[PDB]
Amino acid sequence: SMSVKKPKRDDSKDLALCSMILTEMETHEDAWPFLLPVNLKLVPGYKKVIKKPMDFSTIREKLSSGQYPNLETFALDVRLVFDNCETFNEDDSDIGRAGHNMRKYFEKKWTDTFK
Repeated sequence: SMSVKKPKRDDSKDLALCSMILTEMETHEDAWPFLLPVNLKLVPGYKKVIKKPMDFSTIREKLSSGQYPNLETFALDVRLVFDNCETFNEDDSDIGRAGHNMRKYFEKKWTDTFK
């Protein structure tokens, strides 16, 4: 509350560490469905159904331009990519399986780096 603060957690390396995580997601072999924005002209249903599209290239540009206020807003966008994928793709499809694998990979790196 006013003039009463918990001890200051060091956040000075968060930007660099989120960039390292994002590089590791970019270079994973199962990243291919997620590297670029879904083409809304060419994929029927996507525009109406997925209210907030997100992809790794869009996260990279937001990261690089100071559009994440803290490390939690960065994790929310990464998770959005996988939540969108599960909304639109069957579990038993190449893209459906890719999304599950990448979400697993991300959540471990996240815990090991920050928790």
